[PDB]
Amino acid sequence: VREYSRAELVIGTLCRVRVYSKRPAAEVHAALEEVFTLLQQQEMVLSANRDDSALAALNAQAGSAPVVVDRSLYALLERALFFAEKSGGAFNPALGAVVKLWNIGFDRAAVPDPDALKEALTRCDFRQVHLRAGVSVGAPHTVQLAQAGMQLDLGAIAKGFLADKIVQLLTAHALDSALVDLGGNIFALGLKYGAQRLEWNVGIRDPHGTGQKPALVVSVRDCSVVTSGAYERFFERDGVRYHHIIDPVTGFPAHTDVDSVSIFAPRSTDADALATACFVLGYEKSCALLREFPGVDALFIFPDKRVRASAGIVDRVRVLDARFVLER
Ligand SMILES: Nc1ncnc2c1ncn2[C@@H]1O[C@H](COP(=O)(O)O)[C@@H](O)[C@H]1O
Ligand SMILES: [Mg+2]
Ligand SMILES: [Mg+2]
Repeated sequence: VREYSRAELVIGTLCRVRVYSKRPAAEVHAALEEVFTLLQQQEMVLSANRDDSALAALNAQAGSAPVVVDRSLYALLERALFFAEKSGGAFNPALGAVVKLWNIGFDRAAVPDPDALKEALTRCDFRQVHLRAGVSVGAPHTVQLAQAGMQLDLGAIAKGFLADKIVQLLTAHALDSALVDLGGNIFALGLKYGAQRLEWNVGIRDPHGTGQKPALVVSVRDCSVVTSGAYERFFERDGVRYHHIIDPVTGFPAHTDVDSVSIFAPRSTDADALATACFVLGYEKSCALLREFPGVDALFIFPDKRVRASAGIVDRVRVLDARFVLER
């Protein structure tokens, strides 16, 4: 058994993959080469903040004719629209008109204009994203953005999608033990080694920490762990903090009763979308939504440092920072 890792700056963040394998090292190296090539290629497909991505091209055709996309992107959009509908739009993959207004706020610390923001909100109806795919052999997959000026932003689901694609790639290379970490979006594949095989111990950060040390760790196998939070990306102006997760009803950063939500799911795509929806919805409505998805678990960290975890994971949680308390 040998342990490997590799990390690079790609898709706007640090992406790291750790593998344990008994295969020849040259086979592991080849798999990791392909992981990082995939991440480069997919940055060019999915990115909402590059002018030259496939998504940018799709957005440039809003209000016009349907656009041919590859089956991968079509599938991701289908899943995004599914979580949009299930979450009552709390997760909304067509929020680009609003996100881009706040985004420039980040760069130069300024809050969007009232009427400008109001206008942007009229161009975020995800029910106007029409996906069509014929049923005959080799029929193309198309996307049409019906509403003029609407803009897709898949920031709340793309890391999950890519983590799932990487797991599929690792498995294709006959690997079965890995920790995939895309800017904190984790997939724990199989079991690690201590030969003693053990669950991966996935850390969850103090929402207000310097990010160094985890506050809690959860032991998992074959599971994604994806966290959304109110302090991973924000700017401040005149004593007010404006974070990156938007409430689509208000067009402002969500005012919510949790500091972070972590979703545990067999598919990272699903964990990523649900984490964002749940953050926007807040605790009680999240619990209601999650009743719909029995195969997922959740861990909520509240502003008062209480932690609540669903029945499927609560016994797997260990508190490392004693300021936090796990309710049982
Ligand atoms: N309510 C929302 N639904 C979907 N995407 C959002 C929403 N608010 C912001 N976004 C975009 O998705 C990112 C949040 O994803 P996450 O960190 O996974 O919660 C933001 O940085 C925006 O790019
Ligand atoms: Mg998300
Ligand atoms: Mg995310």
